[PDB]
Amino acid sequence: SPEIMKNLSNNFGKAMDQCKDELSLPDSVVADLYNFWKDDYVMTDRLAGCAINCLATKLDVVDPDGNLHHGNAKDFAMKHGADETMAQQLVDIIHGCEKSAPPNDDKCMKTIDVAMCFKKEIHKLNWVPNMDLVIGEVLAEV
Repeated sequence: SPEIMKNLSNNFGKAMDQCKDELSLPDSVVADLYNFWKDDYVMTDRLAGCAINCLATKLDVVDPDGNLHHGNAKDFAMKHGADETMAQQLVDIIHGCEKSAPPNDDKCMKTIDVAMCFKKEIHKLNWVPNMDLVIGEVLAEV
């Protein structure tokens, strides 16, 4: 859905060069990252996955002393972009797929194993009919 497809970092766009430096994104990644064509490929590079939550996270979102900013990052997402129900659909995959993920050490790539594990899950659900959010805004003048 376009809801969560509206990326916070894309909306912000406050500092491109400083997000570029912060992750030390190689030219190959940040370039492919800017691919505006909706190819819909598999997220293979950690620097891409990380850059998705780079703008609004490097702005301000640290729960603890600097590192391990888990709470505020999820709290920030629930207050801006995804409602609590969507974040709660993600957290479940995050915890289970990351826990069941192979011990291949790449801090940002693990987050990809869970991310793709989520669209895998939603794809297994596949057939889900919507109730249609029909809202009749009755504006009665005079």
